[PDB]
Amino acid sequence: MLGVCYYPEHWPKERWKEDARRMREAGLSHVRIGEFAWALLEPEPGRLEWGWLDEAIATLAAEGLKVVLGTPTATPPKWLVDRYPEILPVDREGRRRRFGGRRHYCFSSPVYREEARRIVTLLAERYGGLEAVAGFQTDNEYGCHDTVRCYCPRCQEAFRGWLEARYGTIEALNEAWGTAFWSQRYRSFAEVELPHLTVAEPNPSHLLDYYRFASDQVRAFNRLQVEILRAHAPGKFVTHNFMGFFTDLDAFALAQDLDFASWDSYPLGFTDLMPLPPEEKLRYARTGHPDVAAFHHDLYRGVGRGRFWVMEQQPGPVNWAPHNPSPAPGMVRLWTWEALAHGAEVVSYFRWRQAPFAQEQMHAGLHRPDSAPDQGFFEAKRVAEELAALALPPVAQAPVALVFDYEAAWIYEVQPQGAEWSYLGLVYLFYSALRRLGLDVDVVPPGASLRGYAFAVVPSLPIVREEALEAFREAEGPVLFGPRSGSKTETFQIPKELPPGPLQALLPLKVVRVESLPPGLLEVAEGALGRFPLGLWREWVEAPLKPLLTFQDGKGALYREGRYLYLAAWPSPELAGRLLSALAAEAGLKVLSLPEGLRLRRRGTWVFAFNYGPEAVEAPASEGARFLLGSRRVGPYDLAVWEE
Amino acid sequence: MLGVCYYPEHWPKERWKEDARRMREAGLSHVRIGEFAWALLEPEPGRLEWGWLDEAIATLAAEGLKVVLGTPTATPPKWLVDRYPEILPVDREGRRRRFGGRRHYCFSSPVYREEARRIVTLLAERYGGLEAVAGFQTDNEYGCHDTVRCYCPRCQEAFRGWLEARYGTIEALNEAWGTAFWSQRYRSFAEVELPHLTVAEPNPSHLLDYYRFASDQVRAFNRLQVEILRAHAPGKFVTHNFMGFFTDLDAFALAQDLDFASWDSYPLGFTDLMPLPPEEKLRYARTGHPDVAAFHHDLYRGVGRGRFWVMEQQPGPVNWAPHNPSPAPGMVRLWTWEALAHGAEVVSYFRWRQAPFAQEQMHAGLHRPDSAPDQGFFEAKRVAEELAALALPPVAQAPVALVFDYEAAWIYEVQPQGAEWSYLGLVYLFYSALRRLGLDVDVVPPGASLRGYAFAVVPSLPIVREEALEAFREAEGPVLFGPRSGSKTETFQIPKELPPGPLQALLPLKVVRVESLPPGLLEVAEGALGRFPLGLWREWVEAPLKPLLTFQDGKGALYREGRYLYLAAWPSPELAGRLLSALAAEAGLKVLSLPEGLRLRRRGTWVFAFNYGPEAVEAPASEGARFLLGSRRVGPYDLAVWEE
Amino acid sequence: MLGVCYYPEHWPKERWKEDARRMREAGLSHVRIGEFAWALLEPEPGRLEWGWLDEAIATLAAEGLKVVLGTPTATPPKWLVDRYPEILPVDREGRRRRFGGRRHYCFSSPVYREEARRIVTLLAERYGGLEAVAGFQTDNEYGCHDTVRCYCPRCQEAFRGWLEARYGTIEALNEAWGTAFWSQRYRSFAEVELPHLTVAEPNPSHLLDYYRFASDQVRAFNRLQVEILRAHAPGKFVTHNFMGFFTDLDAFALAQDLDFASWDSYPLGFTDLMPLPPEEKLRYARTGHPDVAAFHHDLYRGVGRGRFWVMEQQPGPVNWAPHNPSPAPGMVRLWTWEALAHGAEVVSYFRWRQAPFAQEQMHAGLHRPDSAPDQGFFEAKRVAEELAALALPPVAQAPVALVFDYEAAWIYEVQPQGAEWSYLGLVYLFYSALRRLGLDVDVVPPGASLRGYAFAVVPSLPIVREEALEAFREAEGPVLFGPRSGSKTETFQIPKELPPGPLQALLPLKVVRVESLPPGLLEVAEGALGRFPLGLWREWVEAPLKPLLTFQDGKGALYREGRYLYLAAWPSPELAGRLLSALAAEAGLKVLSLPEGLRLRRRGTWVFAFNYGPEAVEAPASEGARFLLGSRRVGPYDLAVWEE
Ligand SMILES: OC[C@H]1O[C@H](O)[C@H](O)[C@@H](O)[C@H]1O
Ligand SMILES: OC[C@H]1O[C@H](O)[C@H](O)[C@@H](O)[C@H]1O
Ligand SMILES: OC[C@H]1O[C@H](O)[C@H](O)[C@@H](O)[C@H]1O
Ligand SMILES: [Cl-]
Ligand SMILES: [Cl-]
Ligand SMILES: [Cl-]
Ligand SMILES: [Zn+2]
Ligand SMILES: [Zn+2]
Ligand SMILES: [Zn+2]
Repeated sequence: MLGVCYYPEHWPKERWKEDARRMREAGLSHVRIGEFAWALLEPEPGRLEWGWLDEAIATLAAEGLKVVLGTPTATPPKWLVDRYPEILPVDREGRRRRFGGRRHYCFSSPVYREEARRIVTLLAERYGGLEAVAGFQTDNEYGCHDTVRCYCPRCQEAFRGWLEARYGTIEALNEAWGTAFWSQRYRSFAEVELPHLTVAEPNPSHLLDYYRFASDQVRAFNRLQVEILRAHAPGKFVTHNFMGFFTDLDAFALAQDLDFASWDSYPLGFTDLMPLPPEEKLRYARTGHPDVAAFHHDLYRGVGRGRFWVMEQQPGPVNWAPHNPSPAPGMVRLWTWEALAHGAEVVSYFRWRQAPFAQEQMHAGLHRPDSAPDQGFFEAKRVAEELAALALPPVAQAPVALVFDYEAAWIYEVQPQGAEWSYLGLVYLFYSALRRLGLDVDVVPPGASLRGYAFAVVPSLPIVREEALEAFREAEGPVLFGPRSGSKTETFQIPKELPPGPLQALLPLKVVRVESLPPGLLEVAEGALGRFPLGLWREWVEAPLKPLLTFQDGKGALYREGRYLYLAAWPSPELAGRLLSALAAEAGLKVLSLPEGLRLRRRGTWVFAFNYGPEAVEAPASEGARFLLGSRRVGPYDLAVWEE
Repeated sequence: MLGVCYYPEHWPKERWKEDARRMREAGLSHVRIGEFAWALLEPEPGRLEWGWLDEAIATLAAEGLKVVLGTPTATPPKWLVDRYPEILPVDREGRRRRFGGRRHYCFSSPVYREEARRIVTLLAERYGGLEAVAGFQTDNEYGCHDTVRCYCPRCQEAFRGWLEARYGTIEALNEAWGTAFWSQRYRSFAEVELPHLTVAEPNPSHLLDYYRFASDQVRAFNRLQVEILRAHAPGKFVTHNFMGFFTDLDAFALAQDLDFASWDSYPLGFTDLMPLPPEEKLRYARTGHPDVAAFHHDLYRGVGRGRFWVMEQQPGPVNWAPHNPSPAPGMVRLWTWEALAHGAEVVSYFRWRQAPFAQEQMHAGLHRPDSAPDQGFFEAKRVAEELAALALPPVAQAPVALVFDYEAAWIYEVQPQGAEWSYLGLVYLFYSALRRLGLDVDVVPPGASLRGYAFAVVPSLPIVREEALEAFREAEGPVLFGPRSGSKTETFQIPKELPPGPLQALLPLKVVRVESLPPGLLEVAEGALGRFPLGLWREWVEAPLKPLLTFQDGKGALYREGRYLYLAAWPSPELAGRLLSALAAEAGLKVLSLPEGLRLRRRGTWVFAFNYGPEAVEAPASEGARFLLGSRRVGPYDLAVWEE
Repeated sequence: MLGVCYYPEHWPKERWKEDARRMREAGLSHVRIGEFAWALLEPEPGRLEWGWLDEAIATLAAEGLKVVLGTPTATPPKWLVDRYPEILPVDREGRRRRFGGRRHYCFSSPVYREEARRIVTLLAERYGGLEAVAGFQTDNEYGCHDTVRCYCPRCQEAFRGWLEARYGTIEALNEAWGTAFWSQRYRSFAEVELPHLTVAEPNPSHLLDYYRFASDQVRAFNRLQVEILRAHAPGKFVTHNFMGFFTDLDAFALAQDLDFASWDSYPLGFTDLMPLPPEEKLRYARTGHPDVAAFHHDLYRGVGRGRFWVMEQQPGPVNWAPHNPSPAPGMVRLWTWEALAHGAEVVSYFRWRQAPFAQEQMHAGLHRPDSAPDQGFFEAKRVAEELAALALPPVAQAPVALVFDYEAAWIYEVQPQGAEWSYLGLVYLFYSALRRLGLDVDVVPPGASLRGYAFAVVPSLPIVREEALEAFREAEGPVLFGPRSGSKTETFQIPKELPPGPLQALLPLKVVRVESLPPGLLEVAEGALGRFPLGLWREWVEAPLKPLLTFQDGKGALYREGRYLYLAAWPSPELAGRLLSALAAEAGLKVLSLPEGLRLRRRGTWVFAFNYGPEAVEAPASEGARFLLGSRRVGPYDLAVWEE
């Protein structure tokens, strides 16, 4: 199913009927509206004007379109901000932000909590029972513009309450943080402040708990809205639109209070911001890196416990990246089918028509400002026509699972120890390695069952809790643990047994020292798998095990015991590919050496081939395969679907 | 005529007579003093000490030197600052600046407005009628050190008043800014704040009006002083010293209240700061890029409605650039003759003698700190001797006009959409293209008559007002419009007809999409003019017109209809040169393919050839040409003047 | 003698006896403790708990270990900070810092002065007479984390008092600073503020006095503690641990109140932060640049009037650099013997055991967190065993002296005039030049006698006082003055006679102009010494002297008159090496062209050869030389000691 993000409040009411009609002709079935309409729903404090919203919903409903309503807490009215100044967030620098853009509010502000409660309850009671309404989107991209973590007075006092609940006694906190160090000892929770603007570096345990707290604050803010929607809008789904490459917010945790996860895909923008090699940045400027959208579809399908939507899909050039190219001809269609192949229930485009005013006037839509259809429109219409004839098989369990963890991201954010150490970069590297082997991937959280997977990859899991350990023990196939795994306790301390901590119950090895190396410093690690120049991060492993790969000084780089493997160094794409290929073979999985721009994704017995260009490539379809869409020869920015 | 900037207050009174005498022997006729002497004119609040200033003026007058007095509002006394703390400006970060340097005052401060009024009136009444005084310079470089835009309380309230005058009703402002977007809607002007420190990006219309307002504040501050000088100092000219590569202040607008424009040329400093290719940064380290001074002489001659002075001319190394080389031997003379060739009425050097103390102790002067003459002195004296024998012909209208616009600069500053998009860079690129063809240029504002020009170039004019449109319609020769021209309405919105907006009355084409591309991403645009790899910025043009240049995907890069041309992509120096050359030929203009370091400028029937080095070059003088200065073979850092 | 930094308060009391015992078995004789224990010594305001400290000292004393006690003023308890908020420092940006790390206090705070006085007096009275205590370390690394210079209210008022003492009358200050410039004139000391956040650049004289003041504040704070230790702890030495590449604090001045200087060596961390050529950054990642530790041993031996300790020695990877490699096998031993060869009385390692919690949990120690001995332990034990059999000859005067000056650093920090101008970089360049010639170096301050030196090098001495001049006049061998020497008066003004100012009494030459050039801009300076492409900085010298090296334009680059030489340009390593080699030969000193990774240092008749790798090299030992340690063939990361 296809949808679109619409803003009735940006156009003359006369255009509404025409818009709704063309949305239906285009083949769209869902429409999202209202997330930025607070100032229009309540221009004056207490004076509610539902007139236009009732009409807009009515207009869309008349064309048989399902409405997705978003609560408007992302952008509170200027009068509300002026009334309660405490609502405005304070950056890490200590400066109070201002009205003028969006997301100018703090998750700790108790006043904003009540203001949100009020408007959401009103909205929920009024439209909660409508048949035209299919569900809601809470707020809009929690955390965008670095807003998950706030540094105002409200946060400091809220942080103390959080800490007391977690530790009970200030004594437990002192021990956990190791406050004897640098005379940081606290006499009471009242003495603890936010971990910012400290002389020298702040305490890692202190900073991590702050990150945990910040994320929890967002979930609490969201939970409030979900409770209201469940009480006054029964039967209507509730979701939230997560972002690409964003870890400040624990999406796994927050999604527990949702019916399914949704996310906003802008491949070109993410790619322009990614530090890719020179050649790739140019090659994928108009397509996005081949795995940029796919990684997130897999992640969010996992975050949504198997269900997710692409609430916002790029339909043309955006406005916020340093460089904003136009998607190449056919990419909007490719991204759409890709999302669907990865299991997206709905792919909704942002937005229906390009706005001629304000901040995002340069952000394209399915239509230009003069209402003429833009390139994205024709591509979406095409997908609608193709989809009508192609009911999709169900999404099956992928052969490989990738264990992703938000907490891990916070830990490495707090203590990189190596300037080039990157959690997302490490995760992405393993992901692309699997993808280049033609393998489908399921992203899951620590503790989730690995039952049924041929093998699993854990880019890095610094903290290994009992639940996670159990899931690993019950694993039916091999599990590869990345560097720094099990290197921290829950309180951000080095395990008494040293890394890999709890994992030592599975692997008889100890990391006695780690190194972060300057770029360019490489040393070959070699063995039966091959020869691999490696750098950036290296660990000294003490173990009775014969390493599978050894550096020139004789130190091991990769170890294995039973079904468990441990990588003691930052992997290169080459090593990741060969190691993963070897595991796939051992598991009886067939693999393909896909060319640089080709990607595959299965759905049932069907196989989708997406060509990110710039030249045509042949789809590795079995002989006699029956093509449902496209042909064996896949042109650039094009695709193919067949029965394998 | 030649002059110099002098600081009597920096030297023992005994040196004054000797200085005045040597200024006359050197051949100087004008001397500027007093812009930084407030603390010396009023060391105690209310206690005026004109003793030294009366004597200094007397001393200079005795040698027959014309005095140019500058009002001292650029640097208010520490006691005045301590009295009225509101005077101190606040940076974009929200921090209050302090005394210690200069320009530490806000243009909005109503108190400073009165303090300025007072000191200027006193100064004007006392010296306004003196025969020794030829005129005044108001303040000193408005905006230096990013001081045009202030973010204190005074600015916020002053901005509201400005907005109400411009829009009348808050309704008109909401519509203009499109405040429905992100619930930015305002109930009254009282709710509008300064467009800074907002979460996410501020509204472009909001930010643009703030820039318009900031510039207007400076003009108002200046207008006050001009009114006083016109009332108490009749017959005495009034000017201001503008800066190189500075657009925060609308020089065209402010200069309307002046008799002529003046500017401060420091080629070496501007060049070290310019992002030039590696080879050029080294080649022109001691000379300045060949067009750095020339572009500004042309710009300011236009800003001054045909009249301008170089109030400050670099005579040796400066102190403020990351790298401060010495001008190569002969460059001070070259820069001086160049300024004169471009029509400068007076070329005044900063400064007479290098100060041995304070911030600019490393800034050279015509004399070293021990009073011995420095290299600049001999070069200036030489120009004086040469000039005495060479009365100059009048400045004629250039064959080509370049339409420059400060408002355009603000728009692109507010919305670059592409990280490498640069208004000054685009302007400079077209300028150097014309200059390398040996063509003289006149810089004019939008709306100014293009009557008499062979053809005109408009690097980019986002907003096209009726007056500008009219000037284009009445154009006698071709007009080339650069990318993004006519892409915005006065309220920073996309024209209903889409770009190029009003220009569509002249060119039947529409820009339906634009792209900003990462550096290195190039695609050949080809046609009869040649083959040109282009990047950075590209536009999709919908039109019945057959493009003159076409990209590999078939999209047009350059269009023409009648006398109007439109460039839909960022030009390379190669394209700019060939396109401009083709236009010159069509207009019957003769062109020359000047070598990299050679530049020409005419004055009457005379032609000046300036060689920026590093090696000698031949001046392309017609046969039998009569040389007034130099020879056909122009050594590096040297020049030639002949009758063509 | 060898020692270690220990933190009893970080481990269970049960481990104390075992630790003390193993410290003795390892061969250690000194142990430092207590610098970060304030919060443990006084958890409650007024409640002193010396229990654990008495026991720890007792435990260490029982093994026959000498205790080095550090006063705990570096990290004041959170309750003390909460009580007196004024204690917290304010950064240059104007932001108040917070508790959470360390060094969160201001040197100006009069309240903290008394709090320090109290705790230090208590500590001194209680342990001052113990036989187990050998001495004290005041605070801990004054200035770490840019804390020497503070910008709070206390500093502003303290700065005024300082200024009045130095100048007497505001008139003398106005003249010294040249406040006539930009109307900076002051009516009284009360009007002078801190030189920060000024519009445009602050006055150099103003900023320099602030730097002088800031350093003096630290010495005063330290002097207080020294007075207390001399009164209540007679016979016990007093020292302080200075840092590498840190000039904010005048170590020469402060060390006058100490018995000897101490410093903290972390070669890997300093090197990763040094801007070395690509090849060297990789080659020395695990060893540190060959001269990084040595330069500081020489500097601090000089700062300590001939006596110094390495209070903290890197024993493994650290946690604070962008990249933290492990020292290569044998480097801890090499660094230890190197320090001893340079005269270090004691080499104390930081730290005994790696902490499993807090900020430096990734900072290695002699033991891992599980108490197992780490690589550094075995290397230190080896040095202990080797040292026992090798009593060392006394340190003799080096053949060459290098004149280092902290004030010079402040001047160039205030006025680089060239972006790449670097005082430490210039000093280091001359130092490495001498070191590559196999020459030993003594670092001394201006004014110190140069009697006995073959020749001396003065990288740069902007201000030349009478004492310094006298020392130069009495020099027995040649003295080489680097660029910008004698270019400033004590009040940061250009000497009336122009640079090199007072040095013109020794050299008949004047610097009439200087240039700072962009990187890549090079010009050959040539003469009998060779041909040298030079750049970055160049001076125009007016003199009757025939330059020894001349640029292509005929301007001199190097001059000499009698025993005095003057370099008018930034030297390349090649020029520094040849110039220094020529001077050594003339002085009858023998020199060696040591390979890139080899370094030598003598002690008595012994010669130490340190090989920084990566490959083996031959020690240039005279024939028949008797080796005390190692062999003629020195493996990488290894060393040799022999009788020459
Ligand atoms: O591409 C820009 C988009 O970024 C987010 O997805 C946001 O939710 C949208 O409202 C829009 O601003
Ligand atoms: O080159 C430095 C100069 O910069 C501006 O031109 C200013 O007006 C002068 O006073 C001087 O500071
Ligand atoms: O290597 C890190 C070290 O830095 C300084 O030397 C400090 O005095 C030590 O306490 C430790 O923090
Ligand atoms: Cl829309
Ligand atoms: Cl002067
Ligand atoms: Cl320890
Ligand atoms: Zn807040
Ligand atoms: Zn202001
Ligand atoms: Zn302070």
